[PDB]
Amino acid sequence: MNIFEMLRIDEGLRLKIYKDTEGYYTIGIGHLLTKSPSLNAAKSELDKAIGRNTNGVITKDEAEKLFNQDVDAAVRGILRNAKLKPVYDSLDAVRRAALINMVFQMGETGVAGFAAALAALAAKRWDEAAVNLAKSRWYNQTPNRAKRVITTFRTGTWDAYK
Ligand SMILES: [Cl-]
Ligand SMILES: [Cl-]
Repeated sequence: MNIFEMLRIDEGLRLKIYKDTEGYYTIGIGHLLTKSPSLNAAKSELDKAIGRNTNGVITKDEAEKLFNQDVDAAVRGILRNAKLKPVYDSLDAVRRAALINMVFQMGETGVAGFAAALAALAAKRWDEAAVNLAKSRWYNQTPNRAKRVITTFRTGTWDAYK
């Protein structure tokens, strides 16, 4: 298992514009296009991102390229955030993947906000981090995905994904 496989499972793959759990236009493997409620706006963003006139449909290769870029960016955002970086550096490989998953999903500003869970994670108090993590809108809104990530932090293994 790895970060790409992990996200592909949490996000799925859709080759045609769709609305994510929040009602926003997305495409591919969770690539958010826009928060605007307008499909044209979404399409326009999609075109700009792909580099061609898409008509709201992309290919698999295209979806995968957006994904790599997105994973790369989530990694780079973590490394550049004063709050996330030292946590990530302190973690083992599996757990770093769990962190990248969260950032991919919520953006780094959103994750940097879990002051308490981040401190617990850095101190290696897995169960305390897990309980805190669960007290969040994130967990209440997308509970199955949240539980998968929280378990990964708690255990340090890929069990929730096998
Ligand atoms: Cl883009
Ligand atoms: Cl969910």
